[PDB]
Amino acid sequence: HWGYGKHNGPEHWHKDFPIAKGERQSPVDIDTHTAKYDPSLKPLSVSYDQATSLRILNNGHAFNVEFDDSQDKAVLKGGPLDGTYRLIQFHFHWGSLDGQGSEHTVDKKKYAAELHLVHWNTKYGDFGKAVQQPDGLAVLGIFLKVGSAKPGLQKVVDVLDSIKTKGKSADFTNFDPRGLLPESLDYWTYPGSLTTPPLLECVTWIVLKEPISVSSEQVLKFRKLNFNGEGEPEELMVDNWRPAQPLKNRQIKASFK
Ligand SMILES: CN(C)c1nnc(CS(N)(=O)=O)s1
Ligand SMILES: [Zn+2]
Repeated sequence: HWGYGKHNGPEHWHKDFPIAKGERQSPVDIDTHTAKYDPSLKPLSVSYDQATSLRILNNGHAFNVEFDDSQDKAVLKGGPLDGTYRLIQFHFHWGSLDGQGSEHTVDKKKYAAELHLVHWNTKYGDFGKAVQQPDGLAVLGIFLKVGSAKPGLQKVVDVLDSIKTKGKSADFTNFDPRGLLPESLDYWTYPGSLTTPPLLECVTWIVLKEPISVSSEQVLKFRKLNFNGEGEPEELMVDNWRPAQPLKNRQIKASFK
């Protein structure tokens, strides 16, 4: 099935998922000189105080930290969003070397990694119904650069040993996603898609301008994860990022002047 290797990677996805060549695909290059400040944007409200993490799963592509979304506990609202969007999970994309790993790029600049916090529109009742709607999802994207350690990430880093291979999960309750955010909520926004198959075009993308810094040893531990399942030959989980896709006359708006 789909992956990130020569034979099952981004160049192959369109065959099972035709939308791969659609009109609102993600990620994209953010050309800072073409993006326009949008005064009609409301302030962004990230409300992760009551967040109820459940567990962490190696899904054979990345790792997912999952949340209880049966109530309005951790929500994204404001900005380009109408209504309330519930946090369902987060995951990362990263590279084999520090000069690559992010999905979105900024004036062609690739970061070492990128964090995605995934939310669904509560008017649709559940995630599965939301992914049938043009405004069903919102994903908050955050760039990672190598420098000082990120304290709020270490609990995640700590547990990676326990989920080395595809299909492994560990209890991951009481994790606070507020520790993964940069200081500024300045962002670019555009309408886009999931960056993995099924590549559904139901996402409002909100990409933060300010990267977080993570340590060399923190990213190294990401790169020790496996794509393969237990007892299979070792394929290091690295370079699990889709490259930038055609903007196609979409408008990237900036929240900042
Ligand atoms: C079912 N969910 C929560 C997801 N499906 N594909 C995902 C990857 S991405 N890059 O957030 O679109 S996240
Ligand atoms: Zn993602």
